[PDB]
Amino acid sequence: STGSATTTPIDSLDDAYITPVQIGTPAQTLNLDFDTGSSDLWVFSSETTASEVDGQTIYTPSKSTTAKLLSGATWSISYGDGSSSSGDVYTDTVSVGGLTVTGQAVESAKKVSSSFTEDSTIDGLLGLAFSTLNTVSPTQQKTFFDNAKASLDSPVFTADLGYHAPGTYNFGFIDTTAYTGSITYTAVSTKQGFWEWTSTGYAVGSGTFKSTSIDGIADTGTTLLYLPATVVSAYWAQVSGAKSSSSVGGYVFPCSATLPSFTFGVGSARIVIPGDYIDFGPISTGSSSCFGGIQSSAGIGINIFGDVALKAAFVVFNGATTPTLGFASK
Ligand SMILES: COc1ccnc(NN)n1
Repeated sequence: STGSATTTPIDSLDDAYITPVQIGTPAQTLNLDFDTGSSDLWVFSSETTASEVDGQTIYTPSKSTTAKLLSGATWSISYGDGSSSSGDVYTDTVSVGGLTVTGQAVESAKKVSSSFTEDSTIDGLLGLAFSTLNTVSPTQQKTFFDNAKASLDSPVFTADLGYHAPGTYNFGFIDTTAYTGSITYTAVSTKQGFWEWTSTGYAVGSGTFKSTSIDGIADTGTTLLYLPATVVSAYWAQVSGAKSSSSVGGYVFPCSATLPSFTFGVGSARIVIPGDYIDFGPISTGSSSCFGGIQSSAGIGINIFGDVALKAAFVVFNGATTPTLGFASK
């Protein structure tokens, strides 16, 4: 089997992407944030505290003839941006782009933090990291991909995120028309539960490539590219007037600037992020200070190849017995 679904930016600056997901019988379609940095499929629901729902589409398990309470199971998750959610668990039929999994754990939110309530465009998350990170207790549950894997034509999924435009998540096949050149594959460590890999270096604009190992994660659920402070300083030094602002929370730059590209290495291959991809717009409406798309990871503990980086590539998440990542230009 295969599946293919379009993913659409939630807003004008690609803060996140939403993909329609069919849950239950008859189908209830929710728009979920596919997140290769986490491993829970959770949804706003008829159980979510009413004051914490503001415009989201909810899953109502009592209206699904295939829903079953997973007795005793609870979940609770916190994300790198400080947001969180928690609740109980049903199993139900879940379909993405024509690919169907029966008995998928659908984690129903009883509580969500304010940032979720305040974002009416995201109805939940669909985790695509390794199932070792799934938070369901006392019986850990498998991700949608883990459940689908054995049925897929090939045990892979691909992320093809658009810049200010829709893109595609495919399951079970590589679309050889979706990229240019060749796909360069690179080793993955699953020891932290992430799609963790080592970039071979970087360049700023037309500058020379610096060969240096940068361990980080391929994370579709993170908006920005978070890299070591040395790398980030080297980038923003090429933008007149750019500076790190503690009050704003990162590097800002004059909105009048033209940003240089940023290149990252994948083995001997190179992925070029155009400068425009690094612009996240005025820090507040009407400001002439703009919030940068490359930020320091120093306070995180891990480097994160988020959407800024991934949207410059066609990315293969190869879930074979020994997982690997592939990157191609497009
Ligand atoms: C994409 O993250 C952020 C954070 C803060 N400000 C902005 N854009 N003005 N983007």
